[PDB]
Amino acid sequence: SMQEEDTFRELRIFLRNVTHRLAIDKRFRVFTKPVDPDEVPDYVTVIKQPMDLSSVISKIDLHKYLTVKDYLRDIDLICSNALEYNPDRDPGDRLIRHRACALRDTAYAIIKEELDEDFEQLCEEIQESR
Ligand SMILES: CC(=O)N[C@@H](C)C(=O)NCC#CBr
Ligand SMILES: [Cl-]
Repeated sequence: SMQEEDTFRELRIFLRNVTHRLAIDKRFRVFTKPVDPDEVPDYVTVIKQPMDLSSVISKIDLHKYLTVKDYLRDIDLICSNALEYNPDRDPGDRLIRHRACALRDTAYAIIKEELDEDFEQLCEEIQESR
């Protein structure tokens, strides 16, 4: 229905706003673009589903997220990819892991404060209906 299309459009507006707020944070610059294969040619071999915030924006606009849970799966991938690819004790790896965990925690904290639970439940019930 048009009511359902309005619902998903509101979801995309909300997700674009959350994603923009993460992308402008200087801590998260490394996560705004895909890893460059030049610098890191073993990346695309270790990490089977690369994810970054530009990929997330593209997915929002392709109507790939019908719930906030589906969006958070991709935010969690940004974090888990960084924990897997950069697991060492040296400062460069610890800094990337801390920034990745912080991205993920920031996204979850914005959604806790600003997502109405009944809105998410409506999205889930339309998605389940299709
Ligand atoms: C996202 C990720 O895991 N990237 C690894 C390869 C990394 O060491 N990044 C440093 C930088 C920059 Br900007
Ligand atoms: Cl830096």
